[PDB]
Amino acid sequence: KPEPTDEEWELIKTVTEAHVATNAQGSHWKQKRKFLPEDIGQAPIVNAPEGGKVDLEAFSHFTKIITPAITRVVDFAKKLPMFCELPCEDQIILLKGCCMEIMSLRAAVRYDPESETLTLSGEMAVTRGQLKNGGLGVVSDAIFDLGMSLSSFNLDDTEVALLQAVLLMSSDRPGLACVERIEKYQDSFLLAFEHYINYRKHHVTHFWPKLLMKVTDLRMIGACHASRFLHMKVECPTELFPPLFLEVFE
Ligand SMILES: CC(C)c1cc(Oc2c(Br)cc(CCC(=O)O)cc2Br)ccc1O
Repeated sequence: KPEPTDEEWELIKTVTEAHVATNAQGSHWKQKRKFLPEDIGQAPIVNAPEGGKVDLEAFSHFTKIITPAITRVVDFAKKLPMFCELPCEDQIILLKGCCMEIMSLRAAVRYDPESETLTLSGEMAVTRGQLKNGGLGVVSDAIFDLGMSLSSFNLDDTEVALLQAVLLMSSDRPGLACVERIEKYQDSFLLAFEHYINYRKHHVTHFWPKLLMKVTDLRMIGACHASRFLHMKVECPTELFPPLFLEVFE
């Protein structure tokens, strides 16, 4: 079980700092978080079918905080030398492809079993129902279940940062030009990640294989969100969609 090489530590230091600098965690979330009033997302008539409707008030609060979150994903990627050297067209495709995947991971690692909330951008704590009714539908359930599941992993900033890099460098996104180059970058991240894991010595058998399953869960959330986005455009007024929100998931 090899630990990271000297070159891998350099990479690790790079991605970790990149993540830390864009994860909005200077003044830790547990203390900074405000709980979205229970009133918001609350259905007035219990017996009216939920169907695929969207709570527009909840939706409004979410699109308000989502833009600065989207920008942090971009800044994260833009702090990686490998990414920066990719053609702009590929950069765009990779960002549109992993944006939700990374934001969902960042929210999932901030799951709180006490209140049963996910803390978004380390500032707004929301419940399963709020995020569900507010527009995500079952994707909210997926993110919360993932959050619950990660709680025992004890993932540090390096491991979260590495997961983000792996998702960022996905050569299977439709339309990519530098497929080979992107895959090579992912392999380098994957390898450095596996070695960091061995170095960490987590007390759990097959931790690496299990971590990889979480990446798969995030890929599913990402794609499922693309679908839920189309529904939002149909259920919500065009005015509640910020230009950045549209540009990234268009
Ligand atoms: C607008 C609709 C409901 C909507 C909501 C939505 O919820 C989130 C998540 Br899962 C994470 C973060 C940031 C986490 C962070 O970076 O700390 C912010 C937000 Br608003 C994601 C996509 C989407 O289309």
